[PDB]
Amino acid sequence: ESADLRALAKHLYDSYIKSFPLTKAKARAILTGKSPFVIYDMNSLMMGEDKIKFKHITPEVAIRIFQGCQFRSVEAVQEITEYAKSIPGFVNLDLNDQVTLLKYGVHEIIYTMLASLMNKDGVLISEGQGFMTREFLKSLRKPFGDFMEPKFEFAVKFNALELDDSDLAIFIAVIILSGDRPGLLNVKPIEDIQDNLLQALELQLKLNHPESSQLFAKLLQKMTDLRQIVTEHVQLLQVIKKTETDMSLHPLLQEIYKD
Amino acid sequence: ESADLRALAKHLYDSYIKSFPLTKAKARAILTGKTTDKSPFVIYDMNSLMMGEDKIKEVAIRIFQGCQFRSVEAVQEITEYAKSIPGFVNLDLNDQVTLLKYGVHEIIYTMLASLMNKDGVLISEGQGFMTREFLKSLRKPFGDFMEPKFEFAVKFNALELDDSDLAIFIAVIILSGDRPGLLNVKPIEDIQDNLLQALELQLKLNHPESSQLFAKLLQKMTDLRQIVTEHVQLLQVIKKTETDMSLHPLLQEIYKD
Repeated sequence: ESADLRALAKHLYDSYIKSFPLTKAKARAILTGKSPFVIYDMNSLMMGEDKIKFKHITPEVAIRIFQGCQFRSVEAVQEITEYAKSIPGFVNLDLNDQVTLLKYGVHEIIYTMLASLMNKDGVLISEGQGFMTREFLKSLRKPFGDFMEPKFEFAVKFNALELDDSDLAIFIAVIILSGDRPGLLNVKPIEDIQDNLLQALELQLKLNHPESSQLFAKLLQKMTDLRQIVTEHVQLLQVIKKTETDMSLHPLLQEIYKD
Repeated sequence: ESADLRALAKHLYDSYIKSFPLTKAKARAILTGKTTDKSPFVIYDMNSLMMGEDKIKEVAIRIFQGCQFRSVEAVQEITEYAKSIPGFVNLDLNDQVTLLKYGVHEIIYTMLASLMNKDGVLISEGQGFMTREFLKSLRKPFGDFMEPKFEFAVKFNALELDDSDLAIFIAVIILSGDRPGLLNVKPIEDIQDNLLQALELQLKLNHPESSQLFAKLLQKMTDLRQIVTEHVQLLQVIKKTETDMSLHPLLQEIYKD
């Protein structure tokens, strides 16, 4: 029923508004038209640490930036976890499956929502008070210099689809309820829910983007690009964790950012 | 107009039959035990392999080079099919070559699923059947060659696509505007968008109770890309450790990254 699909869409939208403080609408306002403090080079970074109250700085710069990304990532996990619970049927799932879905889903969602905070020039940080430039991020040591660059490449393509929060809310739900995650015990109710969400996304896009032919298909294809980015991120993150990170980190901190 | 999309589906299915001698329909009739087709000789060990080599036509290398010869033939078929996709031959030639370069492997493993069950794979135009176990037991490098293809095939075959569906899906894959080094993405994307429309409708008409088959089919792209990457990096091993082994020019040129 159309009405029920529209109902699901509104429920998801409202839940997303509650779960995610910095929405695409808000991000887009900051980027185009207070105003963000820009970090373009070394001197601006250090000044940025004075002006902005970073929560991650624990008395090299490349590591400090990376830890900042880790801090935010861990915050995002909790926002996503809360959003998941609002999705009709999620909480009724086997508890191991819930964990499994979030375990493998959060990375894809992080980069989807990061795209909201990005343009081709840089990324909003610290609740949109900051803006770290893309160029500045590129010009870091060989490990960390290629960290965020494939996220920007993804974001530029993704943002060209010009989705809104109401679209993204349904898209994110679809990602979470993916029946193909390893270790799942009961795929039936997972795919039944995703079916329902996919139907709602379809209608949402048709109503919200009537001129954009096969936006649905295009959005589904981007999910493939997300999984590609995530596999590439993870393998890079193994080098980092093993090589340079666990050398400079406190044991407890390693536990928090164990991933 | 959905009538235009049906005509397109008809066109593509027709070109697929003409381009690909061994369809899924034929493959299934062989694998099931249907009387439209005949039974295959089964290779499950060194002995059967050797006996099979008599009837049908280092063991691990000889198998590998046979599979590579078949990949060459597949590339030829896929190239012929691509030319039939409306708009394709009108693209910049460099783009044509780039689309085939990255497209063929995703297609090869897609259509290889048609020849597979959980137990093994048809070979030599359906005359043979090589077991999964046998393939998995080969010398260390060549052992985990085919395993990921089977794992993909098991899940991909769960969709229960027929050839008509595959024809359009294969077309979608070729016309990917996200391939590295494309000169004109917009013309490619416009073709793919019409193909996607045609696929959508095809799956709704042909599989009317299979809910969100369209969305599920597109999600299988992830699995496809993974197979490719594993295969590529497996071939690098063979190049370093087996400097005696030749590689067909067509395949070299595809693998060139």
